[PDB]
Amino acid sequence: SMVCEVDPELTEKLRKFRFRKETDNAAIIMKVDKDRQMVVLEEEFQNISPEELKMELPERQPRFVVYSYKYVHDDGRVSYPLCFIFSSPVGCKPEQQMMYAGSKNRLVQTAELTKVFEIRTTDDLTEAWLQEKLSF
Repeated sequence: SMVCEVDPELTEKLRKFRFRKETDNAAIIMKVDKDRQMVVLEEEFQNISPEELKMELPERQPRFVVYSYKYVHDDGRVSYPLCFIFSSPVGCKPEQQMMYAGSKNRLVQTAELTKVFEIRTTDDLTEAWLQEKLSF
């Protein structure tokens, strides 16, 4: 049994996030607790830029993220798409990545987000990258 359970309190938070009316760029960063075999909250930010988010993530361990991004378009229109990001850095321990890989689908299906992105370096997480990924 490698697949982790999801903390019930974290499940409530993710469920609330799906349809949130708040406009601030909130991020929920989640990790595996290897001992509990449980995906848990690590930290949550009320309002964080893609660069700031990039800076929080560990460079050499995996994390799951849900993120709200305020997207101001060329023409002034504003949208707030949400996405799920699996930070799976090349260089993480294979056993570590594997544990995260095995719980990703469960957590995605719990968050119920359809925009699911995987980055193999935290360098990739930029405003330009998000805008490309989020536009359709």
